[PDB]
Amino acid sequence: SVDQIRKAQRANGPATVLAIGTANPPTSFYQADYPDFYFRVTKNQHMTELKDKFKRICEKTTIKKRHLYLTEDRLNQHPNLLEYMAPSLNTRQDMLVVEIPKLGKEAAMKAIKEWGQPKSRITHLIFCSTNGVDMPGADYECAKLLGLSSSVKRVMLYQQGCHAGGSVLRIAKDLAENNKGARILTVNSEITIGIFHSPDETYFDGMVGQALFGDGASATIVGADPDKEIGERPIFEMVSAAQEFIPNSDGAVDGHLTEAGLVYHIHKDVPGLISKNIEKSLVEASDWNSLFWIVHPGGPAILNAVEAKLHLKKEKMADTRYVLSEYGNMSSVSIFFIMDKLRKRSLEEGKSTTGDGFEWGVLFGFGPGLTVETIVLHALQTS
Amino acid sequence: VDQIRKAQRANGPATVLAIGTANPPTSFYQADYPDFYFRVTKNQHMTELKDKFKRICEKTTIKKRHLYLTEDRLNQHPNLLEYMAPSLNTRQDMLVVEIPKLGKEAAMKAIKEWGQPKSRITHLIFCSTNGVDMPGADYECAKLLGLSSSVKRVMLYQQGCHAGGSVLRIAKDLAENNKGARILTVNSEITIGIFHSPDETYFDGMVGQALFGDGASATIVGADPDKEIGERPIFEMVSAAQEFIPNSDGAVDGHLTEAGLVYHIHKDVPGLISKNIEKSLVEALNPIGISDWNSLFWIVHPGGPAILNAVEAKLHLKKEKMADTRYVLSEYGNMSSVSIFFIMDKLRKRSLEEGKSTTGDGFEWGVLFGFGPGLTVETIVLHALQT
Ligand SMILES: [Cl-]
Ligand SMILES: [Cl-]
Repeated sequence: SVDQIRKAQRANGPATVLAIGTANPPTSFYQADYPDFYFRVTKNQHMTELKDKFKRICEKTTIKKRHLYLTEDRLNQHPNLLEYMAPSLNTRQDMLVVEIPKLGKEAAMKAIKEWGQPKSRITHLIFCSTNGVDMPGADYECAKLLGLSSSVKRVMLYQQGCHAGGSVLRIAKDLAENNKGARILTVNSEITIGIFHSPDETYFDGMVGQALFGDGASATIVGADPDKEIGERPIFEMVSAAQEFIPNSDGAVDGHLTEAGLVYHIHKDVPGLISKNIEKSLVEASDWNSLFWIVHPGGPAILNAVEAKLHLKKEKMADTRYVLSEYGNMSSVSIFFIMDKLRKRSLEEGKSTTGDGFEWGVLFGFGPGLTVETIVLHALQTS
Repeated sequence: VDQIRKAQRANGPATVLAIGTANPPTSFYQADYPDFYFRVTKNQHMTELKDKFKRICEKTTIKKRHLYLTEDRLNQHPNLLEYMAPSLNTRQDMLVVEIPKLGKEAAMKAIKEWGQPKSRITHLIFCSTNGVDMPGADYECAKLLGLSSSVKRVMLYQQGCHAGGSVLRIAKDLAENNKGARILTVNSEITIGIFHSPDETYFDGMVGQALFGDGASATIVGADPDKEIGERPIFEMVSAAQEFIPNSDGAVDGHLTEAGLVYHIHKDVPGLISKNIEKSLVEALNPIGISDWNSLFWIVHPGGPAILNAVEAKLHLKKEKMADTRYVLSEYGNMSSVSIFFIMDKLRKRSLEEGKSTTGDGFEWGVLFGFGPGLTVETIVLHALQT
């Protein structure tokens, strides 16, 4: 009878995205003014040559705006954040354990409101955050703040990196497709409390990270067997979710949790390693310009290397480069912002499908490994 | 797309096809642990403190634990022997190396029993409380094992002791939703991140120092097993549920600090778990009800003798139900998420040694329990197989 339960318990259709909600800390910092803010709060305005070096770094990110939790006052009250390598892991944990679930709940409510169904029908919760490891984790805190059922099956993804956007979706695919009537709440929340560092004396990776990473949170509802009779509208259908690590790049992008916070390292072979090894996962998963693209905006060098290797016209990266410009690199949250804009803009423009008129698409995540997450999406009609 | 969905979907239930376990070689017996634990921490003088710790070690009903932190190891890193001193950088330097390596040991064993080459492994779920790193231990263990570049990895960090059932619950969906999928689970719990020095006050750490032991586990989970190639089904997973007991998030804490993992375990945890065990029972058994909890076999996470007795009492379980659980607790201590895997392997092996009709002590249906911070209760209904 266990094989009878197996069919009575599984869903039938592919996992579909039923709703998307986003959030960001209120304070926005314009990239053209961040270097002047960054060197002031650290009390390094006298380092003119280092300040103009950090300006040029921020100019070349193509980022125009970023939302950050760490305001000038928060840094003023926690001086250990402004010391280069002083022990500040505890003071970082103190803000992160509280704010990670809070910003996540903020984005989760927007997704739930759009979805429109009662919270009781949420059966799973996938919470993803790079920073703020705690026991119990943010998956429990967010479920507690949202008021979900005690029976919510939770998955807590800590310290994964920027690729975890595709990971969350790849996990939600199996949970939603394998369980009849399941409605998976995904929550990605990234706040740069754990990676903030002061100006550099041989740590410009932080400067490269200070100029690139921004704060934000995202949430989706993923479920199979969408039900229009109640008002469920599927946005995209997930067709396949793959993951591979770039063989020779264990140290290309690494992150080590220390007593002075998270110390990251991003080498300059990442664009070359991705571009040279991106076509493999694509052929396994066709004319590249006949697809819509949701690429993780890890940086403009990565975007150009991907855009050049696949011979994509600028049109394909518009949604991606818009998110990078208006929010920066938000780690695993970024691809949800891009997906959200693509589908809203397609629904607004009256396109033939939710994927900018195209029927097939590809979503990318890039992170430590180097890890590449590749998800094949199926756009759906606009009413 | 709906045709791609049906064609890439597995048929039967997720099945455990192999189990492999591993521990750090150096064994430490509980009666001798106070003499050792107080010598390495330069506290041989504290006779009353050492006797107080003996009492706690005796109440654990543990006979021996396999620990990585030996006398030579703790002397290589004296900052671990320092109570609440900066040692996360030191702890991580040992965790990022050992967590994968110890996981690799158990992994190879399960792959040896499995009989298939590591070429057919499609997913790797790695779980470990300590040693958060980027890329994670899931990647390092995939690299040490030489797994496929395209393995779909899941990295569970800082979860707690229930995470053993969380792994299987995840493995259940990955194996059943993908035809041909072979999921490698790897749990690796080493007390490097939780090791602390004797403090007469810190009752939680004294409990944790006398309760937690090092160990690694690994299983092969997959649906639609191929008997002709050498795959032997052990247990079939029927239902995987999770629950958090309301208003109990302060009972079991866990804060990663600059001095390592600072955990708290309060004495109402036994009571808290026993009062709400039936709620997780009824939910996991979906619509099925049980008029006698002894009509099933049991795999309970041995968080401690007080929790085992309360669960056994609440459910009125026969002593034979906790035998495999109390054996693992006795022989290895609390290995966090790893412990239930030792119990499952003890159950299926002991069942075959006695010639039981099923791999679950002659009983067809069984329940697996994980307990952790939340309070979180992982409940998994298991199906046993014949001969
Ligand atoms: Cl469900
Ligand atoms: Cl697969």
